[PDB]
Amino acid sequence: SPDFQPIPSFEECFPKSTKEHKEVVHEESGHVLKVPFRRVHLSGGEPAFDNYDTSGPQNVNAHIGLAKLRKEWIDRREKLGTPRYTQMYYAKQGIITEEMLYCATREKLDPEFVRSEVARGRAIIPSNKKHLELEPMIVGRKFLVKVNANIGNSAVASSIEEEVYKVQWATMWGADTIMDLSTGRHIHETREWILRNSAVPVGTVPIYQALEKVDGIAENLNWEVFRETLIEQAEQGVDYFTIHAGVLLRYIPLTAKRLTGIVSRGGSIHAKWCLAYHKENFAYEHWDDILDICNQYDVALSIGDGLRPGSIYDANDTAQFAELLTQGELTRRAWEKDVQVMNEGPGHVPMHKIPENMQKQLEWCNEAPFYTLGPLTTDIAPGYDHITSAIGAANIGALGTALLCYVTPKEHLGLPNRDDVKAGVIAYKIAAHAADLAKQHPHAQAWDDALSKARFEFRWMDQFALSLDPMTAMSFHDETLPADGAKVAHFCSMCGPKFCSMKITEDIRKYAEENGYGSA
Amino acid sequence: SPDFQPIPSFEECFPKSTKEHKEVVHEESGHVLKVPFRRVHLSGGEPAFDNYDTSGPQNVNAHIGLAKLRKEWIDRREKLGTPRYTQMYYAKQGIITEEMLYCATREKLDPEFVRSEVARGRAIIPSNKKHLELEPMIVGRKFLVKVNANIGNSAVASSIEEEVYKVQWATMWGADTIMDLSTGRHIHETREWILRNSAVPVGTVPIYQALEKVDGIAENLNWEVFRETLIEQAEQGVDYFTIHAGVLLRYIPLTAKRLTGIVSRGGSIHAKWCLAYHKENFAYEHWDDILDICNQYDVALSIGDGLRPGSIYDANDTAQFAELLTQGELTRRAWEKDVQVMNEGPGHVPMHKIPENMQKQLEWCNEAPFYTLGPLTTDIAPGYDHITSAIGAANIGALGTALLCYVTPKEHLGLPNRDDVKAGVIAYKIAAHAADLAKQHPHAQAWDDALSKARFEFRWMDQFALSLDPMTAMSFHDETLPADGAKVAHFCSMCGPKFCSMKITEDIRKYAEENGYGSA
Ligand SMILES: Nc1ncnc2c1ncn2[C@@H]1O[C@H](CSCC[C@H](N)C(=O)O)[C@@H](O)[C@H]1O
Ligand SMILES: Nc1ncnc2c1ncn2[C@@H]1O[C@H](CSCC[C@H](N)C(=O)O)[C@@H](O)[C@H]1O
Ligand SMILES: Nc1cncn1[C@@H]1O[C@H](COP(=O)(O)O)[C@@H](O)[C@H]1O
Ligand SMILES: Nc1cncn1[C@@H]1O[C@H](COP(=O)(O)O)[C@@H](O)[C@H]1O
Ligand code: SF4
Ligand code: SF4
Ligand SMILES: [Cl-]
Ligand SMILES: [Cl-]
Ligand SMILES: [Fe+2]
Ligand SMILES: [Fe+2]
Repeated sequence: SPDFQPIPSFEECFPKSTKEHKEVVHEESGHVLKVPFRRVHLSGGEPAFDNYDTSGPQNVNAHIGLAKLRKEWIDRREKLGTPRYTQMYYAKQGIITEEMLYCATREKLDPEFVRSEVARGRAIIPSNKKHLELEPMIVGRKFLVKVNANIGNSAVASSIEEEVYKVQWATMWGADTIMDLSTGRHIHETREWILRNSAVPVGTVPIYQALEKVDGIAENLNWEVFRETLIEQAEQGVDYFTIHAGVLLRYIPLTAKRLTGIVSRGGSIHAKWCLAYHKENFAYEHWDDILDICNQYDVALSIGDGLRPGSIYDANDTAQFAELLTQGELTRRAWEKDVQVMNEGPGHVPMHKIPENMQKQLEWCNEAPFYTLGPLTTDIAPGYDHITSAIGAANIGALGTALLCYVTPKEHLGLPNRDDVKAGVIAYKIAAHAADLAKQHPHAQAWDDALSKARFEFRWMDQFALSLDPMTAMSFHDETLPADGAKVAHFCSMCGPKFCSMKITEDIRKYAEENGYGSA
Repeated sequence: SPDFQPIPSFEECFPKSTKEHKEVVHEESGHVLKVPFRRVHLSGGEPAFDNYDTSGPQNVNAHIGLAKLRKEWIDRREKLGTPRYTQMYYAKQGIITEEMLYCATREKLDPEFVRSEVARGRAIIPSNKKHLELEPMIVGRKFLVKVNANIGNSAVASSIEEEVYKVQWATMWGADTIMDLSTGRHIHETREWILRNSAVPVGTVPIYQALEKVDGIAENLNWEVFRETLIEQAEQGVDYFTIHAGVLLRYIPLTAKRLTGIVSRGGSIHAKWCLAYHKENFAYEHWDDILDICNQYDVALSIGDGLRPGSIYDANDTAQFAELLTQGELTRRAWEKDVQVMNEGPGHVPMHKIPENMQKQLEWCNEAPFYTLGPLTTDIAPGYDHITSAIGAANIGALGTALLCYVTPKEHLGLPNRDDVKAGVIAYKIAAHAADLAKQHPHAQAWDDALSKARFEFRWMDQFALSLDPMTAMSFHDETLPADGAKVAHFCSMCGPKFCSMKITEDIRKYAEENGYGSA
């Protein structure tokens, strides 16, 4: 019974917003789905602006956990009977599931389009049947670009209470998925509390706990230990597993001349084991057995990039792309068993090398969703790697990357705290939305337009309410002009009343009203 | 006699760094030039790492001002006699000036290459002969990407003391130029203190003070008022003027259907005057007279973009590109009189629209240096516009933009303070360097490689010392591991000792020492 403390309220974080749900009926089952969104209430005769909402149910006691909203969906499918439980299996049968309709509604797209994307392997809906608390979401290039927030303890830092806070906090600010990457104490328990209290998909990297199960002795890992860890985590409801099955024995020497070696945590663990025994990666060898596990729960596979580059020097090297080729093989094998797959990508990559990454992944991995860690576009600014990587994430997102794993200001320096989690999520929501705009994703610009209209019209509170982080925008403005009257002033302190360009435009257009721009 | 207060010392900001100078001789004159750089002193047998340095002379009493290092250069050229005083004039005569050699040295490139770039109009060296305190620098696509920091008061906020602090502070963190954009009290005096204490080029937007000279009544502007303002500012040493001479009367109606209208401060002032009189822009009409002024001092012209887009909605519209076409005409006219020119660019531009901006500017403006305000890649995150725009700035920098005007976290909200200035400069140094890497600019990656080598080798203090902001990186690490011993630990709190991937790689390579990767 951890001493859980509440995050700041939705209302504190998003003034003028309300949580809403769109009700739709899943016709085959008759199940009524309540698909979340937020509504930003505006002034001056503007219609309210509806936006995406990952924050999940609010004010729920963490000792009790979230409502098991998917229970009737899972129970009905079990009673009907099925050989496999994955969204890809259902999609290939021509079945539109509750999860697919929920995602279609959430994305403002057709349910058949969702089904098609999942069936062809170009989108995934990470949704383990044991994660009944989940509000379904979809990851794929044809959908909104999504953001993952990484949390979890280490042996050096944090606690159960703080990690649960961090999941609620990450999702408040826009995280679409989270991963519990705990490598310290109480791994199982920490994850249980998180899953029961997470409305978003939860991923893990099972090799971390497997290594803990053998007391940090990598040589004592093997398939059997790993298999038991997979089943344990699947039973709790983990929606996706990062598995570094492309770190093949023969690829390891390709890293010998790298500047920063193997920087992947899981990748380095597999490499250590492979070298210790001179034997092929056991997750690769047992790929089919992993697929059998995934089929029973619907755990999606996030095929790791254990040989990703950890420095600009190492970007796009032979080791990295050898693994990418194998990720594609593993992807196609998974699809033969109807297991949902995404592929993990780099890393530290300078901007001119970003296009090659997307081109090769799209081709070699048959358009499976891509899931990048950034990339960081330069190594020079630890303390600011949310910015160095927002540049790369936005770029690779624009080229088609479906899920952007965040990077916080603590990257390369220490375990992120709750403040760093917020900073990382905001930077990544910026990158993801900038990518949506670059892709001309339907209706993405409506958000920018609503805020910009409020800006031009000096509807200051509306401007703040429409932004990613309303209280930051408001407090920043108020540092110089805190008075209530300034919230309707046609200027701010940047230019002052006589040099505000939008006020000058306002006067210009007023002058032009009577007959136009043609008279003195 | 303002109450000037010192910025934190170079040593506080950059532990393990020293300010150094490379001495070179200007052969025609015999003048000895002392070209600044910094040297980062490293451990473990690494050679010291030399980097660029804009911070200028340190610990100089602002009441006294900086040494007039260029005095002998200017005096000698005056004694020789010349019809025009610009670096472009000298370059076209085949003359390598002190300024050109200084820049060549600072860029590690050949002085003839610098001369060629300036002569052809593809680079500028903003260096008014009255700014004797200036350490010369070059702006151009063939050189390091540069950053401008905007400072200055408004009628609502700040003071002379604070603005001088901000210039010293901006340059400490890497600003390559600054602009004094004051629109409040004491404009002339504020600028005088800044120029006498600035080792970097100082730009202004003369129409702001011209409008102040006529008490904010735009209708009382005219060429004569503007001309007197130009001469006043030139006499003080302003190195470049933003002049919105492309805001033509006939382009103004093209803005009528824009979401955010005319967002340029200077552009809106010119538009108001043009509409008031139904007369062509007086700066356009008197372009030749402006060139005559610039020739006598070497003031470079930064041709404004008064019709830049101020929202994603307005990006790449007819008004914006009409002005760009005119900027090209004005550029070619300026070159006929040997006046140095750069062109100002957008703005708010979504990523997919960035390439068109560069393509049209390179063609229509004959490769003159481009100088962008960002661009911001989305409107959704006021409070974080240093990040929304770092993405655009890095992108457009990669495509060839030579000078990136910073955007601080206070953009759209209020006047930036000293903290915001630092945040903006750091974000922009990231964008500029990421662009240098993307362009494969010679030796740019050496910086990333040195930091990444320190990272892999757990030379923590070296890693911090090599970064853009050493004390931030150090303090962030120390939030979880503050002990001195942690500065040599082969892990940090992110992974802890047993999950650090670089330590695992370290052990892996140690194992492989005896004979290789082929044995169990
Ligand atoms: N407990 C945790 N909380 C938040 N992020 C974590 C985490 N454990 C691992 N991560 C993420 O996983 C990464 C692996 S450790 C270092 C990886 C390396 N910097 C690289 O370039 O890939 C971390 O840097 C962090 O981004
Ligand atoms: N005194 C000052 N200090 C710092 N930046 C200034 C400044 N005066 C003007 N600026 C810069 O010039 C801009 C003009 S005012 C608003 C411009 C608008 N946001 C746009 O998209 O172009 C400011 O936003 C700021 O970026
Ligand atoms: N998204 C991504 C791409 N490459 C790595 N990651 C993420 O990085 C984390 C740690 O992975 P690893 O064990 O490979 O270092 C996990 O969150 C994983 O999804
Ligand atoms: N670099 C740039 C490109 N477009 C505008 N700017 C900068 O924006 C500021 C204000 O310009 P304006 O008067 O056009 O709003 C000046 O610093 C100018 O160089
Ligand atoms: S004063 Fe300047 S920064 Fe403030 S609202 Fe007006 S145009 Fe924007
Ligand atoms: S513990 Fe993880 S984050 Fe820290 S130095 Fe090692 S690899 Fe990097
Ligand atoms: Cl690291
Ligand atoms: Cl604004
Ligand atoms: Fe890294
Ligand atoms: Fe703007």
